Amino acid sequence: TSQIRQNYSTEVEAAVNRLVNLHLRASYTYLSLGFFFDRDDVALEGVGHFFRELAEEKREGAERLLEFQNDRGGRALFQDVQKPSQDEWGKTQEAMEAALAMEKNLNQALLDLHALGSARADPHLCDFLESHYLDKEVKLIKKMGNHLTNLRRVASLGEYLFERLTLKHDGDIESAQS
Amino acid sequence: TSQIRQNYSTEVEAAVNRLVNLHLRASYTYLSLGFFFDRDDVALEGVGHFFRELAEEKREGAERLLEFQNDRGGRALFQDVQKPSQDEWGKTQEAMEAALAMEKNLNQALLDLHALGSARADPHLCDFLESHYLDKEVKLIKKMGNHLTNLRRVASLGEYLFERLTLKHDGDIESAQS
Amino acid sequence: TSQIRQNYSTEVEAAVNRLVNLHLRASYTYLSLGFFFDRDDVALEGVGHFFRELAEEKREGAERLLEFQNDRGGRALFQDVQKPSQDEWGKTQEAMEAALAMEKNLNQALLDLHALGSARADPHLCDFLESHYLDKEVKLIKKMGNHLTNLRRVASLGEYLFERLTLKHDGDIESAQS
Amino acid sequence: TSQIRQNYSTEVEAAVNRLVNLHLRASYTYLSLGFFFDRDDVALEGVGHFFRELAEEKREGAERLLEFQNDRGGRALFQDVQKPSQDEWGKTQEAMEAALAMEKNLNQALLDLHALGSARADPHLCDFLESHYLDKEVKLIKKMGNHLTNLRRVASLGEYLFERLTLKHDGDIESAQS
Ligand SMILES: [Fe+3]
Ligand SMILES: [Fe+3]
Ligand SMILES: [Fe+3]
Repeated sequence: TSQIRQNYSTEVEAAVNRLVNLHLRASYTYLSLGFFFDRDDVALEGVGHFFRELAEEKREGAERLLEFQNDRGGRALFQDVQKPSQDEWGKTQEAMEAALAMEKNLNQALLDLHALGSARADPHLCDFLESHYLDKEVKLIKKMGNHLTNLRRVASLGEYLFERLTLKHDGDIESAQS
Repeated sequence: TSQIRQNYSTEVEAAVNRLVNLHLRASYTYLSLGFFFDRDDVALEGVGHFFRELAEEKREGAERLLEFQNDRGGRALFQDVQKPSQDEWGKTQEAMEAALAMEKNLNQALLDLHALGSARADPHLCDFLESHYLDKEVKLIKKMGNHLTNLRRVASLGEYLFERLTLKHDGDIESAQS
Repeated sequence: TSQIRQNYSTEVEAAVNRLVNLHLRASYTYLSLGFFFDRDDVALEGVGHFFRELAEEKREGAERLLEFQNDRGGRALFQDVQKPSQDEWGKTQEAMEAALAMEKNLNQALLDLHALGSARADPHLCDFLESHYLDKEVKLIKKMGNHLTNLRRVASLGEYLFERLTLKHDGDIESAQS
Repeated sequence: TSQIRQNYSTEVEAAVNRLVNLHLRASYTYLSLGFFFDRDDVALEGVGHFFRELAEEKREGAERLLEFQNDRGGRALFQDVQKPSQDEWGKTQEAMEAALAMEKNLNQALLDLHALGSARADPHLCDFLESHYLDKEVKLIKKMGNHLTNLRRVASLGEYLFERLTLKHDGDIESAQS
């Protein structure tokens, strides 16, 4: 009924609303992780900052899907952001596997959205995804896999050394380009 | 027969030629609108400048489709640019609805071209469209819908106030980034 | 059991966890509002940006309470961020009253936390609140009351004029000091 | 009997004098620690510099309490700064636990002073503490807890690696902002 709504199926409009809730829940989990590794009894502040500046990006990916919902004339329907899966994540390895299994699951939702959009012949949606989400997500998953193998390589002196030499070293340059 | 022609169906080559004529006719209509709101008896110079810098962009979108026709090895076939629909557009609201119904119709042609190109498996054409036309067009339609609802909100002191506070305010920053 | 936990009652640690969920839910509501006033059929982009840069600040107030939970040695317990109350907010006036009734309710929670903290003789908590939350909140409520009376004064040409002359005028200077 | 003495109970004036002696004794202990880790047979110069620039801050906290004693019209009564508890501190871990148990004990004295000051309705004293001592102390204790868990994580190659990668890395930036 919107005046600007054109070639925007309701199945896509609803599949997008379930994708913003996924991004928000994924930003909530990363927020929980980033505030778990700054606890006094873990103190892996490099990992904490990594997950923190990851929640920033996930939430930004959520509001970029909402402004796309408005540009196409859809109606944003919010749902309850379900709480993270765990409150204790454990060693950084068992946490980065719970953060990679959440990306590979969030990336699967993006691929299903792109499959749905190509099924209803929505070129603008497929372009928007291809441009803003898919490549970022495969690069993030690649980075997490690198972190995971480096963590299995130093497997807890090795975990401290990893947080100091890899994660902190990149957190320093984030604060430089920021 | 062109030496560089590769994977460029004649159905796409002809559908593109009908799309440059559409862009040219749409730039002609915007040219008529931009010189209607600078008439002495309308004097909505903000609306005039808006439609003027819109005709610039539509024409640029036409010559970007022609240089794509050359890159792919097609032959540009020009047709008579049919004159605009009206010579009197009336109040700015009834003109911005005749300018939005022309975008949503020009955007439909782009989507049909992208559907045809995906039917003949022309990835370069779909990428070219997705990159240069589709997103620009949905953003322009969104902007026009915003203008339309703001015009219905002030519905003629309100029309003058709108031209002064929205359109002129953005024309000033166009002349800044220009 | 934490090594750094000192003079940090569990009643405060739990009352803080219910305050971060309040801040997150309040940032979720403001996110819903900021993406409701950029809808094509409302197009009060000034109000949209106001609520958007308000959700930023509410969420920042949430992660500043979480890092305080870590500094004092508490354990952050996340809960389901309940979805906003409405999906349609209506005119900007009826939305700014639902955004002020949410501040005066979020400010009441801060005052109850400060009363609890003073009951258990926690000076650091009362100082943290007094410094970072209370004054910001009374200033924000004052600003919202100003907006509300200015909206009742122009009571829909007046609503457009308000969004153009008050909210947009301050959004321009936000983007300047930002 | 002082002309400027107003709302400054003698119980607070005496409790402050016992707090400057505590700060001085704590700066004496940190001075002993900072000159123990530069011994030729320990040579953890990063830890040495950490405790050294910690004694600076503790002593500064002592003379900031003395100038507050003068501003309120009290009389500074000095006592014998009792010598540090140990002359051999051992491994850096067993020293950072003797330096954290001294902070959590110095922070307890500040909280007792703030409880006494609130008992005699001395708002200026509670504000002075809340502003200058309490938050600094909880942040320092948090930092020490981080150091302690990182030291237990690398638990003596790990101790050298810690001193090199954490403590020296921050000593370099101290000498930059200094
Ligand atoms: Fe593409
Ligand atoms: Fe107080
Ligand atoms: Fe205070």
